[PDB]
Amino acid sequence: QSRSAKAGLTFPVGRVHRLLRRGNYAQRIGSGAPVYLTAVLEYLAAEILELAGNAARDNKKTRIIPRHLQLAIRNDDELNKLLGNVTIAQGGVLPNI
DNA sequence: TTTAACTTTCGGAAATCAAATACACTAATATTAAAACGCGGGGGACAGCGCGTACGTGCGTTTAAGCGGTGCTAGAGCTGTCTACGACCAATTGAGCGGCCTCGGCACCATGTGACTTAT
Repeated sequence: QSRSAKAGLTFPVGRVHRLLRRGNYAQRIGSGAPVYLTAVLEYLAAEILELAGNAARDNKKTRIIPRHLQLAIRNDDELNKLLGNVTIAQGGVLPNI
């Protein structure tokens, strides 16, 4: 058995734990912190990737592309607050009317 | 063949339990600095306009941009190996403010000897 396996999360929480270790965020790394934040990250990735799926459906290209990613993330009004100053590579910009 | 997760522990952390302040607010109070009603105003900001203008709008001949070979070498990234350098321990200090003391100087009772005296 593995900690990354029993976590039931895609991203390996062991990697997150040791990243927190070398990241100097504190002297001890609470074992629930990496798994919790890994799950939060996985949900946010799920948001981006269900947007990817429906953008692939809308644009008829089965595999998601950065244009679709930029368009969907810029249409995500609440998420743009998190990613306001953020910008995406090769994504262009959403059309202004 | 190399990035992990078992573990096998343990000694600082992060809970707990507690009382010591102490601070916030919920609140009376007459005052009283600013609010907010209330009418003109200037002043200005927008309606409407002429015609000048300035950036597109449109052709000719250029120019660079883009490839497309032709090296070649400067670093990429990696050093395999020697320290240095800093993280730990501790000693190696120290200074500052209480502690004892201990200086010498007073007031007071003890002790011996020089008068002298007397009854030896």
